[PDB]
Amino acid sequence: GGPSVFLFPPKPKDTLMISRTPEVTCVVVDVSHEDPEVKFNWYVDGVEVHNAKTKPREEQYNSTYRVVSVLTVLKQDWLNGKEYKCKVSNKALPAPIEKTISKAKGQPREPQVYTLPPSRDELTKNQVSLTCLVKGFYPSDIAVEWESNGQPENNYKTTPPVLDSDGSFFLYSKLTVDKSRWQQGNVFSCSVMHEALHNKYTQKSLSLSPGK
Amino acid sequence: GPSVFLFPPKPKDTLMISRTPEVTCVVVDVSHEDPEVKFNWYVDGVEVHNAKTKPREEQYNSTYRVVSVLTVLKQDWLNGKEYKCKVSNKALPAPIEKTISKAKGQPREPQVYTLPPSRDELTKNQVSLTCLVKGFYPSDIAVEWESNGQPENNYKTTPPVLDSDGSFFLYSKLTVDKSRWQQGNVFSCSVMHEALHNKYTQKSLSLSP
Repeated sequence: GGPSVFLFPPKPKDTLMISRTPEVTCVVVDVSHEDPEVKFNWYVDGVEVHNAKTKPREEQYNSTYRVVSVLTVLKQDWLNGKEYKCKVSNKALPAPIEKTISKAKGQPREPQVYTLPPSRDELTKNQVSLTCLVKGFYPSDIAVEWESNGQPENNYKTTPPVLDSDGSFFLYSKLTVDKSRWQQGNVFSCSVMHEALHNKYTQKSLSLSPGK
Repeated sequence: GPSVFLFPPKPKDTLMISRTPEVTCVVVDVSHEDPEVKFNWYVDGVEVHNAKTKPREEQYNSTYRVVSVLTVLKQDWLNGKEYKCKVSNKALPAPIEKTISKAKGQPREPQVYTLPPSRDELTKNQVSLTCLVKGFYPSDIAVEWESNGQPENNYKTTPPVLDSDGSFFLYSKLTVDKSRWQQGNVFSCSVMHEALHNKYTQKSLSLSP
């Protein structure tokens, strides 16, 4: 068998928020007791860098060590499609293993962001479903959040990004509210943030203010 | 051994009156040098064998792959029976194992609402009709759109998401020319699921005053 490697993207939000700290995480699992010593080499765009903070060789419950490496990463670099390569070496593995990871290749595409009121059929229930459609973004990396009057709303769910037919991605996120809350016309709002949005953030609202 | 992979039947195949629900056991990483794979299937640990093994297939990097298929009664799956594929090959260590069956627990019936394009999305030359299916369990479901009882082709359905009450939801997006929205054509989200009365419901959607 032998040691194997995994390369982990930064979180989209890290990637797009003005002070957050984007990281790439290269992990080795199955690192033997007999040959426990592991070498990390990091490359940015084929060229070696040296700023990754390696972490205390943690031992596991099945006779195995796992060591993690965390290169800190400049938002511009990521959004610019640098490639990040993890090179792991073990005394007990013929050649060393390589993982490379980057943002997805292609022209970014701007999300359209439409909020949707719940069915006319659905009013009778005592909970309601507030719908946020996001379509035509590229790449699939995004973050969606709901709120009302400058406060988070934590009863929502978003599907994963779905590969549309014109090559782009759409996705829905559903926030569920006690129906009263929608009787009283509390404005609710869908705050999406993506790389190809201007200011990488837009947000849309909804209440039902009908008749006059 | 190497790898082995059990695979459920498609929702649709199990909810529709005369489909053939089958289960699939792909073996991947079989070596040219010794292949000749065996297969022993069991429903609830018993023994029948209405199963016919695909003759061995092909490669891409000098590596084989085998498959087999067992036709299955649409009630046995729905009632819960467990299904095992004992791929019975020497190669490396010993006989491999995989199990599969339906999600256990009480079928809950799909809420189904059609949502109409937003005021805004109307400044485009294609529009999107939404179909929300929520509150169902288990996740095996199937969704289609239609007009004049002829199927709509340009749509995409999200996979099922675990909601906060242990149920699923998914949305389905049908995408039409803004023009067809105008005329007043009716479009049908057509959902199939075991907890549905008749394993089928459908909602109409139109431009209403």
